[PDB]
Amino acid sequence: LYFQGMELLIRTEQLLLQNEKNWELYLSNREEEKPFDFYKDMKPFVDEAKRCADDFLELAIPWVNTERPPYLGELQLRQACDNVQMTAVSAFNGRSFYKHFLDHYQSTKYTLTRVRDFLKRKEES
Repeated sequence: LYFQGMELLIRTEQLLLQNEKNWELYLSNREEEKPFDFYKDMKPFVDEAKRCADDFLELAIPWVNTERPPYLGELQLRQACDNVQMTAVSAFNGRSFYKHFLDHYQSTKYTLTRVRDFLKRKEES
């Protein structure tokens, strides 16, 4: 369970980082829209985001249903992951609606930071 929890923490950090990448790409395009190629630019970016989300869920779902961390369940985690995929696609369009993007970015950040912080506490105890 030590290794399971450590691996989950690492995958949580990786997914948080992806979420940040989405937001920074979006903001950059919002400042100055860059052209992109579906195969050279978008697909690889979206694929890496999907890898991050799937890797996280592989461990996070069994964890959430066995450890029953406070105020957190499966749907919340799946939605946090859905957001990362949506924002990865929308990030290539700087005209994506700002509040919707922000709300998706922040929701994921909130949920995953809660997971990270919980696991770091469990680690350091």
